[PDB]
Amino acid sequence: QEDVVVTLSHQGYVKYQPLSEYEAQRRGGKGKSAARIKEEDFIDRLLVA
DNA sequence: AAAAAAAAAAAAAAAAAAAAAAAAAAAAAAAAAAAAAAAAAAAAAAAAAAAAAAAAAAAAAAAAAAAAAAAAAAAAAAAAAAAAAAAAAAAAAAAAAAAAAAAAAAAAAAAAAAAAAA
Repeated sequence: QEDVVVTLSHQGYVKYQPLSEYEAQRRGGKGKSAARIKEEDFIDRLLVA
């Protein structure tokens, strides 16, 4: 269907795409949700919603 | 001269393949539109350049949203067990150039035969 989905591409080999509803609201001041996106000595570049 | 293996007799067991004819689909190989890409012309918006200017960082200082401290409480993520996906390492292989052995054409010359001359 059309459902809001996240996508991100990193340096090297990443085109991972999780669903948007897994992450919940937070108050600005805490952050650090620690998403689970394994990366071996590369750098993230892009996120899209 | 001893050993061993093929082949053939006849009732039994058990298999395999080539084509025709029409109509539909599925691979697989081509011309041919159609658009990127590239070479070589003229052409034209941007940087340069200069003078002239006035809009936002400094500075004084209050005060009001703040980030550390304290506390309680919820429970995301990390590391350890197992269980699947997916890719290099190494080894193997079927056609394929190289070599060697047998079939068909070749004439030189003669044995045997057929035929005829005087």
